[PDB]
Amino acid sequence: YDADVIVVGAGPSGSYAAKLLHDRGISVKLVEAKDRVGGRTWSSKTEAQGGPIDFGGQWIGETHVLLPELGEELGLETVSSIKPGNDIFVFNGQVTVGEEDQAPASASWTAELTRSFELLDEAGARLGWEAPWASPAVEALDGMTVAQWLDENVSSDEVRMIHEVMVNILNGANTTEVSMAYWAYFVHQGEGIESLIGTRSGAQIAWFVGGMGQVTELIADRLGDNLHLNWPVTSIEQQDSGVVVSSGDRRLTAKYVILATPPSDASRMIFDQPLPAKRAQLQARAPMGRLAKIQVRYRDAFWQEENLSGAAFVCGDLAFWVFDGSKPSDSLATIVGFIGGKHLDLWHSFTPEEREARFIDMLVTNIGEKARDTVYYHETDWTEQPWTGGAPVTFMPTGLLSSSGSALRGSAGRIYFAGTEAAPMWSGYIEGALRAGKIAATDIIARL
Amino acid sequence: YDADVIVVGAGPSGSYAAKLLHDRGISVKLVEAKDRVGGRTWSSKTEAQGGPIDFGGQWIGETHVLLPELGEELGLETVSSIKPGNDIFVFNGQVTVGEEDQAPASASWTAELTRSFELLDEAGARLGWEAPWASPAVEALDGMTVAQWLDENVSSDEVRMIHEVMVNILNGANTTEVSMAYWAYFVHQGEGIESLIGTRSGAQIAWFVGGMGQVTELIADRLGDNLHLNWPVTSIEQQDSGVVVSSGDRRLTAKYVILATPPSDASRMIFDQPLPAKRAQLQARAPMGRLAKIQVRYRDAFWQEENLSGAAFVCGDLAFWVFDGSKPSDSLATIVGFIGGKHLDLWHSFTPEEREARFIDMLVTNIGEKARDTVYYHETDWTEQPWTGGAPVTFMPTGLLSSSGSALRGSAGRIYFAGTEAAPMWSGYIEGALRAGKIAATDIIARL
Ligand SMILES: Cc1cc2nc3c(=O)[nH]c(=O)nc-3n(C[C@H](O)[C@H](O)[C@H](O)COP(=O)(O)OP(=O)(O)OC[C@H]3O[C@@H](n4cnc5c(N)ncnc54)[C@H](O)[C@@H]3O)c2cc1C
Ligand SMILES: Cc1cc2nc3c(=O)[nH]c(=O)nc-3n(C[C@H](O)[C@H](O)[C@H](O)COP(=O)(O)OP(=O)(O)OC[C@H]3O[C@@H](n4cnc5c(N)ncnc54)[C@H](O)[C@@H]3O)c2cc1C
Repeated sequence: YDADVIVVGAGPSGSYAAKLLHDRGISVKLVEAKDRVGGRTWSSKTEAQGGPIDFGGQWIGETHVLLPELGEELGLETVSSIKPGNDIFVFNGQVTVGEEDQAPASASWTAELTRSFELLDEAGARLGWEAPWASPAVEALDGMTVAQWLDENVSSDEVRMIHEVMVNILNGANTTEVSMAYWAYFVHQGEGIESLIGTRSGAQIAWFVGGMGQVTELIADRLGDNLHLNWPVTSIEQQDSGVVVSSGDRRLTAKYVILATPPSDASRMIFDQPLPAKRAQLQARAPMGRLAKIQVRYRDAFWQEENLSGAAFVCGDLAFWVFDGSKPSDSLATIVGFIGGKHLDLWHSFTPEEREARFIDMLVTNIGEKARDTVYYHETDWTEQPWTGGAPVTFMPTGLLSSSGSALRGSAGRIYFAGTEAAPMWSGYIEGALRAGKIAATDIIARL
Repeated sequence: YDADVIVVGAGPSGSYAAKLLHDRGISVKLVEAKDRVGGRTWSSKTEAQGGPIDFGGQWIGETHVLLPELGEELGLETVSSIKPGNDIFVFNGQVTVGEEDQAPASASWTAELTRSFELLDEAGARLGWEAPWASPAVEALDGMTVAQWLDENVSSDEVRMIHEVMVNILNGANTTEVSMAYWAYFVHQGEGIESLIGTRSGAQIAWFVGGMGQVTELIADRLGDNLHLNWPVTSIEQQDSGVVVSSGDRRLTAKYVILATPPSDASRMIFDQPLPAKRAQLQARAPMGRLAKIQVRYRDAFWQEENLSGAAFVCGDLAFWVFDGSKPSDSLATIVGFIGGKHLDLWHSFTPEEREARFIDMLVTNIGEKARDTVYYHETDWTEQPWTGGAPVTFMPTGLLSSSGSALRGSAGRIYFAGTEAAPMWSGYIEGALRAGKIAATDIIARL
């Protein structure tokens, strides 16, 4: 054998699984398709004026345990993402100012928003994170779309617009595309909707100074020539005695394989023998969402003069989730905008010059005319990255979670499923990637 | 350049495009991932006792033009598939005998079945075959499943069960999985439901003696070393003056490429530069169905003694579409059964021996105790074939046809989309594969 274990994919999940194996002195190879590690995490200390920038995922949550622990182990510093001032809600170009991070008690829609979150959380609780595919509630929820559930359960146009931007960003998909069962499950296993839409709480509370890309890069440094970049896995062969992992004519042999890729990217690989039917259907039918991350930098955080946090739920035909991404040690202030799903479909119909003009028009509504005085502007389109299907997460259409969801976790013979989609909680997030890597590495260390 | 054109995929569509280019004197290479040509067509003259057998698609339709013309050009003989006698309808093990190929006027559900076919045909005509993604009716139908359409349009259990077997076989997918827009479009562009479910009419009227695999095999012979087998395309690079098609380290260069694969199988390839957004989303999100084709042979066609055609709609938890697949030149009689979608998910939970036992028990209901005296039994599971996503066809979940469906046809720069899914009519069928290949080859001939 070339190694005891081959890990396929050097995102946070595969990188962490390889780190845990290498730390125990188990022989491991980490193979990665791209010319870099990080997967959906990606940062540069030098490419953007004003300081490090994260092109992919960057927020650390308040309940995350493995991510801050690994940050400490790799010698990274965290900084708070929390901003003072009022968040805003924008509906078709019209601004409602929040009260800190709360919808204003005076708005007609605030009471129904709270009710709509309890309904969504209740649907999630009926499925659970442990075995949603086996829930007596899953058949009915998995035969309908989020759009259909919203038609049945939400009256207020404002409440419906907030739910639409949340799904189009948090799943990168239209409410007409995503199973309500998958959405309800996804939100519950992220500790509920208020957790995932936190602007200063829940999933969004901190950053690593120097960028999130450092997590995988500092692991790659520990692994040395056990990491192979530019090594796209084309086929995986299971034998009685081990596994053969191929990239074209290049072959590596091992006792076990950890597949640390999204199900949709695993579908590109040829398996002999064929994977279990539920897993093969999961890989073919659970696509990635679509998201773009747009970042603008300014000489200073001028919105703080108006007691604006910079955080905004921008709803309508071109919907965004907007944050202040500034670190105290940066040289410039940063606004980060996300656009996904059906809103990104419209964005894709525009020229690059039209997109930048529309983005800056949107910011002028949120933070005023100083938003035109940009020092830097950048878009990362996560539908155009090779061997990454999309962003931020995998989603499922009707019928899949209830028929095939159990194949998100565990193993098939000598192939162990990692990647964030395999995590029992925090699937979709870096914390889930680490949890899924830890489970696969832990189970293989017991088999060795 | 290695050739003017590289054609990717040696199913009927690619094979036919390569043939048309070669016949016009245009230099062409045909590259195929598998160790054989044919794709979803696949036959053997010698592997099965009693005569040639088709593991993949085999029926020729009464309106098909290119397919009978090509068979004639390649020197193949056609024979009628039409069988005399009564078809049957089976509901959870209870037989209703038809009147030839008709539901009996005396059955409580026959009038409702005819009404339901008119409602389905009327939904498809609102979308049309030319540009269903542009129909005013498409967004509403594309946001709901076939199962939800059935809940609104169909009352009787028997009628609902017939529609469920039709979708699970003709799209290889559950009614809760398939967009009603997609299904309605698919059926319309196949000349309507009665055309696609014909047992002795419409899409099912003839066969090629010797097997449908002979079409691609005889084209392969004509192409000689212009065909490369075991040549899975891993990347396609578009340049100013041509394209580079790669299989690992192996490279071919041409002026133009014909992609003659299903969208889902095209998603495996890495494109530099990235395809148009609609096309990239289509390839990622239009999966293939799941189908198995089960064939049993007997000393004679004993069901004819009971004035049974051998054709049956077997409905319920384990649903099949059954035919007499006997040719006069065969030395045994053949029964052919299809199982797909959610019925095939249940079948997959059984062992190979449980499946054979259950299939023979099912045939005993349809044609009596002599069905136990098998001479030959074979299953082709079209979810276990490398570089074919499934069978019989590509399907779409909610949201896709209305957002991205236009990307089924045409071209992106020097890359021309073929494969049956690109056909303006008879998409899903061999006739469609030939039509799409003809359109791609004709447009490239004009460009050169
Ligand atoms: C714009 C954006 C914003 C996000 N925001 C956050 C956030 O703030 N906080 C958070 O926690 N999460 C966030 N996420 C999600 C987070 O990035 C992912 O959950 C996490 O990266 C998943 O890690 P992973 O290792 O499971 O998969 P990935 O990061 O997707 O890594 C998979 C790896 O597998 C490789 N691979 C694929 N196919 C092959 C093959 N055939 N051979 C070999 N290698 C292959 C890929 O190239 C890739 O490197 C965000 C994502 C994006 C893109
Ligand atoms: C069980 C079954 C029953 C059917 N019944 C009928 C019927 O009776 N009549 C009928 O008209 N239709 C029928 N069909 C459908 C019919 O078989 C298909 O419509 C037809 O074969 C489509 O032809 P195609 O060339 O578009 O695609 P395919 O036949 O799918 O061929 C695509 C080819 O591309 C190759 N390929 C994929 N990826 C790559 C890559 N990366 N590099 C290189 N090559 C690649 C594949 O290996 C394959 O050979 C049936 C299908 C099945 C499976």
